[PDB]
Amino acid sequence: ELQVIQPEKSVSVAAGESATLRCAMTSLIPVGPIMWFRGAGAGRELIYNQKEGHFPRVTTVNLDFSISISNITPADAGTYYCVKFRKGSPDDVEFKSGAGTELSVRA
Ligand SMILES: [Cl-]
Repeated sequence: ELQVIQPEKSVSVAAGESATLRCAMTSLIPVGPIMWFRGAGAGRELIYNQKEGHFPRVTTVNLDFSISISNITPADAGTYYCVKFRKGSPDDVEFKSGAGTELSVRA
């Protein structure tokens, strides 16, 4: 079945630069959205979703789900996960997560 590839375990970024967070899926099946989160708890923060939501700091770089986050500050430090969902009803359901990429900030 599908695997989620986050080739970087960590990215060091100087404050004020952009951060590139890389992700690929190995398959298009099951159909469902790919999202980026900061954190892996229930309280994780949605960082990017393609079809819905407003994410002004995020640009996408199909099996490539890599993103760029503009103007990084120390507050952006954390671990970022690229997560595949399967379509569900009423809600989509998490199918697989990438390993996470830690964003560290050089102040
Ligand atoms: Cl499917």
